[PDB]
Amino acid sequence: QRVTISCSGSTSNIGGNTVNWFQHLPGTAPKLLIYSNNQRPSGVPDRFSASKSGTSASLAISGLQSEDEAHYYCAAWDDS
Amino acid sequence: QRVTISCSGSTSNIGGNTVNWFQHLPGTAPKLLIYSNNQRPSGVPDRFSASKSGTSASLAISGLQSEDEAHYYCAAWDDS
Amino acid sequence: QRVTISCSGSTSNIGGNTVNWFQHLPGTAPKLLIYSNNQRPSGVPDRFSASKSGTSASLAISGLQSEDEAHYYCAAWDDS
Amino acid sequence: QRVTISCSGSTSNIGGNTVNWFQHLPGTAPKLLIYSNNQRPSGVPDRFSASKSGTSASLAISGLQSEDEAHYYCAAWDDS
Amino acid sequence: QRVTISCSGSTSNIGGNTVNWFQHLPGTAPKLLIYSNNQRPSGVPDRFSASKSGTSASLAISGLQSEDEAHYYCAAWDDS
Amino acid sequence: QRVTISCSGSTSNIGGNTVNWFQHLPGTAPKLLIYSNNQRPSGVPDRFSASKSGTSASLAISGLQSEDEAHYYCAAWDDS
Repeated sequence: QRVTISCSGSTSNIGGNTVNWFQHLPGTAPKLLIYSNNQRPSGVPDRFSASKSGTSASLAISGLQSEDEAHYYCAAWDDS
Repeated sequence: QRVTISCSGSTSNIGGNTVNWFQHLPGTAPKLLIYSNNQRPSGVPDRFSASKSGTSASLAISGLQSEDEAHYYCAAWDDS
Repeated sequence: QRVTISCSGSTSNIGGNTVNWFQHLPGTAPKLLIYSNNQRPSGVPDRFSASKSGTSASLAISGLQSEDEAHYYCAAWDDS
Repeated sequence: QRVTISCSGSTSNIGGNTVNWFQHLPGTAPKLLIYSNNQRPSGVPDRFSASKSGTSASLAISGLQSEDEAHYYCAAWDDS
Repeated sequence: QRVTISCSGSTSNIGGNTVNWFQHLPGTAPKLLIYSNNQRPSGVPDRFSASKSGTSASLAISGLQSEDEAHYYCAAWDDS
Repeated sequence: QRVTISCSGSTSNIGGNTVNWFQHLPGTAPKLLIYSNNQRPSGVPDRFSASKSGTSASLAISGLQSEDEAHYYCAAWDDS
């Protein structure tokens, strides 16, 4: 036999960039405030898996590739 | 036989960059404040796995590739 | 037989850089404050694994490749 | 006799000034280039004169009184 | 006799000024280029004169009194 | 007789000044270049004179009184 199995992954290519951010900002006054008292997630897989709990109270400004990846690739189970 | 198995991974290439960040900012006054009292995640896989708990109370500014990767690739189980 | 198994990994290439950060900032006044009292994650894999608990109360500014990688590649189990 | 001859000249008075030039210029990138291979003037006066040859390949920004004066005042010739 | 001859000249008075030039210019990118290969003037006066050859390949921005004056005043010739 | 001859000259008065030039310039990159291979002027007065040859390949920024004066005042010739 000639069984062929080929999974894949997270191949990335950005290129160029020069994002320069935020420049030339005369006088501002950022006075943010964050205060949380909840958001308790959970997850209870039994047979299969790759649950992904996630909590945040951030400001969430993303420039390039701010992912929170979590991979689980090409699993198997026979129990012969 | 000629069985061929080929998984993949996290191949990355950025290129160029020169992100320069944030420049030329006349007088500002950042006075942020963070105070949390919760967000307790969990996860209970039994047979399979690669759960990924994650908690944050940050400000979350990302310039390039701020990932939080977690990989689990090409698992197997026979129990012969 | 000619069985061929080829996993992959985290191949990275940035290139160029010259990120210059944040320059030419006239008088500011950063007065941030962080105070947490919770966020206790957990994880209980039994058969498979590579759970990844993670907690943070940071400010989370990323310039280039601020990942928190955790790999588990090409596992096997026969129990013959 | 009461012959009266009165020539004049280049009397100048500017006053005040405070020209301040060019200020508050965030990041620029001047990349000028000058390359000349000609412009050969000439002049051949015989009896009278005060020819004025002039050549330039400059950028020619003038703030106040950027003249290139050349005077020849109250000439005479009798050959008695 | 009471012969009276009175020539004149280049009397100038500017006053006030405060020209301030060009200010508050966020990021630009001047990339000018000059390249000449000709413009050869000439002039051949014989009896009278005050020819004025002039060549330029500049940018020619003038703020105040960017003249290129050349004077020849009250000439005479008798050949008695 | 009461012959009266009165020439003039280059009387100048600026006053005040405080030109301040060019200030508060965040990061620039001047990369000018000058390269000339010509502009040979000339002048051949015979009887009268005060020719004024002039050559330049400069950038020619003038703040106040950048003249290139050349005077020849109240000449005479009798040959009695």
